[PDB]
Amino acid sequence: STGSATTTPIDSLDDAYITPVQIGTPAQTLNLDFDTGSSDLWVFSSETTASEVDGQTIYTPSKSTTAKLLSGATWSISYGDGSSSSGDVYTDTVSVGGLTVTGQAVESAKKVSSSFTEDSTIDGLLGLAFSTLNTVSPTQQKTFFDNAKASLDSPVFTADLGYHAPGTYNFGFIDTTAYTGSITYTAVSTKQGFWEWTSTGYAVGSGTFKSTSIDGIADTGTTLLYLPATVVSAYWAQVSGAKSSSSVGGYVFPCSATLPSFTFGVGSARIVIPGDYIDFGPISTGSSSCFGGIQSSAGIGINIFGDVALKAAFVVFNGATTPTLGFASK
Repeated sequence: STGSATTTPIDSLDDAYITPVQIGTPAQTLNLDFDTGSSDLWVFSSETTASEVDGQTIYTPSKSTTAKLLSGATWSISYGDGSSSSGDVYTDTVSVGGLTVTGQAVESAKKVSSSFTEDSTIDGLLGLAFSTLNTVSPTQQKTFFDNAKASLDSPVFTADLGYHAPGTYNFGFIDTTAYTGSITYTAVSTKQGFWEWTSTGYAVGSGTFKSTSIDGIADTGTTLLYLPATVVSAYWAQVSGAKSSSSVGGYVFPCSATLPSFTFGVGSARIVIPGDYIDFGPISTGSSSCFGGIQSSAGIGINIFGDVALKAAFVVFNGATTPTLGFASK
């Protein structure tokens, strides 16, 4: 089997991407944030505290003939941005792009933090990291990908995120029309439950490539590119008037600037992030200070190749017995 679904930016900055997902029978379509940095499939639901719902589409298990309570199971998750959610668990039929899993754990939110409530466009998350991070207790549950894997034509999914445009998530096949050149594969460590890999270095603009190992995760659920402070300082030093602002919470730059590109290494291959991908626009409406898309990871504990980096590539998440990541230009 295969699946193919279009993923759409939630706003003009590409802050996140939503993908329609069918849950239950008859189908209830919710728009979920596919997150390669977490492992829970959770939704706004008929159980979510009413004051915490503001425009999201909800899953109502009582209207699904295939829903079953997963008795006794609860979940609770906290993300890197400080957001959180928790609840109980149903199993139900879930389809993405024509690929169906029966018996998928659908984590029904009873509580969500303010950042979720305030984002009316995101109806929940679909985690695609390794199932070792799934938070369901007392019986940990599998991701949609892990449940689909054995049925897929190839045990892979691909992320092809757009810059200010829709893109695609494919399951079970690699669309050889979707990228240019060849795919460079690199090793993955699953020790922390993430798609963790080591970049071979970086360049700023037309500068020389610096060979240096940068361990980090491929995380579709993170907007920006978070890298070591040395690398980030080297990038923003090439932008007149850029500075790190403790008041704003990262590097800002004059909105009048033209940003240089950023290149990262994948083995001997190179992915180039155009400068415009690094512009996240005014820090507040009408400001002439703009927020940078490359930020320090110093306060995180891990480097994160988020959407700024991933949308410059066609990315293969190879879930074979020995997982690997692949990157191609596009």
